[PDB]
Amino acid sequence: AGASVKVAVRVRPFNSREMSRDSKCIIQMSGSTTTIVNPKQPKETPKSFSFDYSYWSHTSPEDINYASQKQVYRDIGEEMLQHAFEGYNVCIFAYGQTGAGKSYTMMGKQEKDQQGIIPQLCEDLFSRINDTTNDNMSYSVEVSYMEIYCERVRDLLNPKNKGNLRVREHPLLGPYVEDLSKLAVTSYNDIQDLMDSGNKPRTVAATNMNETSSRSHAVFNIIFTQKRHDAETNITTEKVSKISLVDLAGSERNINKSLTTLGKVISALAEMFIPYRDSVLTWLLRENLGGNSRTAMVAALSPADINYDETLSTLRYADRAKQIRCNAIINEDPNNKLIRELKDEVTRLRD
Ligand SMILES: Nc1ncnc2c1ncn2[C@@H]1O[C@H](COP(=O)(O)OP(=O)(O)O)[C@@H](O)[C@H]1O
Ligand SMILES: [Mg+2]
Repeated sequence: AGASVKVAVRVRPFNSREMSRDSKCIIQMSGSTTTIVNPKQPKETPKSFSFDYSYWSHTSPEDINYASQKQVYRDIGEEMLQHAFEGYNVCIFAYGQTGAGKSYTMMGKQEKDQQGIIPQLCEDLFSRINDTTNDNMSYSVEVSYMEIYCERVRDLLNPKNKGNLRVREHPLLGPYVEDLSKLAVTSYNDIQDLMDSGNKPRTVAATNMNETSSRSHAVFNIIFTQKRHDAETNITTEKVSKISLVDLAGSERNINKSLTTLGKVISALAEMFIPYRDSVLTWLLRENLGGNSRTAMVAALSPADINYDETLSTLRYADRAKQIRCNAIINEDPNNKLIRELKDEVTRLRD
């Protein structure tokens, strides 16, 4: 019995498509509880689901029960960031139907407080670092941003590179992306400009009217290194935590082989031969799924009757995701133990 995957769901206002079809609301929330009415058989018992958070954002932020970008960051964003500081690897991944709110949640709009989890976590990470007053604490921050489209990886921080970059198994340390930019960053503004250009490099699709393809997964990785200098011994100990921030492809379903595999993975872990390597995504995230990571899912939900089956499917995946156990441990520099002895050895040797 370790820790389980945190699972939040979030329902947005009607979008243009839903208003055009005079869509009604079939989603209701109450504390941590989400209820969905079948608008096709309005005579069926509604189905209810209980999560770590049921966020009601169906209205406007002028309203009091509207779950804001700040609230959702502060509930799971901060929690995972604090765990990164404790020396744990963390993952949040946005799951749901095209249009349901995944990229609003993870990225936001950046116009006014519309900033999503990723930009907030980068403001908070850098904000905490520069508030440090222990001089024996110094810090390193390395970012990777990639797209998986149709099982082929691209580098969003290095667009000129057209590499279909190869997903390799390290024979000892597990999977990595060969020759993927790892860029040292020392300012929030600096990391802003990179996930800015990163986003602009995403595969665009005439099908989404030349908006970002709904079939592309966006993985934003920070390698966070904490350096503690000891004067007495002049050893520096390092904490290394990897933060994985994920904006999945559209859940509705060769080139979806990534997303269908995620399902089968989530489902295997829930009832507990795991097909981590049947797809690039489940492979690269083998560890964040049932391994050495603290992981949260934020499922986006359409409020609209027209999306009932997709929106029901998201809820049943969310609810299965709630039964996954993570075996996360603290990044432990063996040198802390070393420092404990050799310092004590010197002081008792001054009786
Ligand atoms: N909680 C929310 N508050 C306001 N607008 C939202 C919310 N969630 C989604 N939207 C809007 O819904 C639309 C869908 O974009 P998005 O949901 O990010 O796509 P996807 O779900 O495919 O990632 C956008 O216009 C976005 O601004
Ligand atoms: Mg999106």
